[PDB]
Amino acid sequence: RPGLPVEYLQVPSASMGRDIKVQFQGGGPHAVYLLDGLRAQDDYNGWDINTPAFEEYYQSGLSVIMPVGGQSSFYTDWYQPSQSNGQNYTYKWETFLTREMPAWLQANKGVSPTGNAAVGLSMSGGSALILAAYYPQQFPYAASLSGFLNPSESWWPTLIGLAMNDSGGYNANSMWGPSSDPAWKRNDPMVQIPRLVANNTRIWVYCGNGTPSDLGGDNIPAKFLEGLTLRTNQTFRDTYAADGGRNGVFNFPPNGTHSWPYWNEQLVAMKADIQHVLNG
Amino acid sequence: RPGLPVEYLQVPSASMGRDIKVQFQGGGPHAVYLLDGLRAQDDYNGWDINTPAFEEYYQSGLSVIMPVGGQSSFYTDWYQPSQSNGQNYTYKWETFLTREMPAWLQANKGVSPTGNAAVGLSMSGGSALILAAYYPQQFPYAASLSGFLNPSESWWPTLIGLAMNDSGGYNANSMWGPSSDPAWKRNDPMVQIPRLVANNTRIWVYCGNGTPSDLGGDNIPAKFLEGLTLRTNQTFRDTYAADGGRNGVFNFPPNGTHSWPYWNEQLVAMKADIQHVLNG
Repeated sequence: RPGLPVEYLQVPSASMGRDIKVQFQGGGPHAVYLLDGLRAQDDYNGWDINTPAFEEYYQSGLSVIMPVGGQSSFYTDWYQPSQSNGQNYTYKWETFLTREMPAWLQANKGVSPTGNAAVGLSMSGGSALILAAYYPQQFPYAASLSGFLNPSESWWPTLIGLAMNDSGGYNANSMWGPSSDPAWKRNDPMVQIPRLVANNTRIWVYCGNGTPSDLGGDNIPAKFLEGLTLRTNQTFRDTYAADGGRNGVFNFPPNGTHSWPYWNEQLVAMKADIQHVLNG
Repeated sequence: RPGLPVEYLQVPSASMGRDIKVQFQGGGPHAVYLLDGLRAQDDYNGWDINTPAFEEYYQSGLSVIMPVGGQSSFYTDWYQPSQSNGQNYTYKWETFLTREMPAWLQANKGVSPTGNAAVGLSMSGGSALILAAYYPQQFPYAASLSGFLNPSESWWPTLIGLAMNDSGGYNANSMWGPSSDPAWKRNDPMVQIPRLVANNTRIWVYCGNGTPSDLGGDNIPAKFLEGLTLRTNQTFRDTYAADGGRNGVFNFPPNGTHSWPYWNEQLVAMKADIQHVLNG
């Protein structure tokens, strides 16, 4: 027998008409779903490319799930195929993560469809909170690392639209419609704080301040993006408490850029908390 | 060999208490002032590092002036030394470009202090327009290539502040004061459109759309920044027309990223325009 039981799986998606690749390390009935960033590749999830996540969670009593693909998808269900880059199907990542994938993992890998953690970064930080907001039994724990937490507000729909076009030529209009469309507020974590409060979801929200430490990530884009989204994260913390939120961890250290070393540092930092919440 | 060899000059700046390096190619009494970007280095101007600007303007009948230095300076006069990065003097780049350098080049080279062109890109695109707005006799011609043309509006002071801190740890408030200080609107090209109209300045405004061509610059930050400032540039064009502006060239082709190959293409494109306005 091998060492770490890392697997590479093909999970059929009826909604997207294709098999979705999923990296997996079985290690318990509850799992940590590690969502990727905006530039998600079709071969491997960014957590396995850039961090020791599997090694760090090996023997933790938790399974680790790293879905592969979904560049610029926001792990959401889109209204239509991305208009412009020739995408030939409609992304239905929320349907995949909440219905198709958990059903398949339950049947084939013994993973419970309920009582899991959604952990996202950058693009998927907001996705993790939205998944927990609407599917609280599946995700009683959600972590957002350097997420964009008020996507429907001010300049955010415009900036997100630019970033999606930059990463693969995807079109935000095909995803959630123009910014006036209800889908923008439906998928906005700040707007959905009342749901996170009502469900008493355990949330772990992190955002650095743009100053690199010994961990690295010292480049202008990483510094810029972290400083740009920190304000929104602080407003989210404030709004969460004002709205009766009482189950959140907010880490806003005096360091950190929008890069993998810091996201990995937080994944390690939250392990005991996830073990406590999901496994008792 | 009109204006050869290209020369590296040391021009004293009384206002900054130091000598400013200037790359210079002679060739005529009127000159093109080629301003650098946000990451201006202290050894050579970005136009020389990245483009064949001098060779392209050789024998054009125009001298070419490339000031060296001024990282994150916006080619403006700052209120005080940048607070945070140890700067030990106050940038006074508007005084240098409008008084000190032209006096030196007139006395020693015969370059006229009047009737020149200010050409800037990125950070200095707005600087070029502001220099022409306030010093029309010196600059009857100004070009802004992918400039940030409404710096005092909305999220711009915040974004410029982040970018300046990312490029050398410079402080936007040391430059133009708190965002309520008059210096922000004073140095905002959109706000100063009435002066550009009153002076009948010849303006050349370019901005790409974020889509790379075979010219290159195919990276996410270059794509993002270009698509972000395009919106402001389009608003600038509309406001200029609405305010009676009738002496501008607006180039918004369906390609281009925030990178040197496109700025060079525009510099070559505008040569005949500058020659006609300044020499004929």
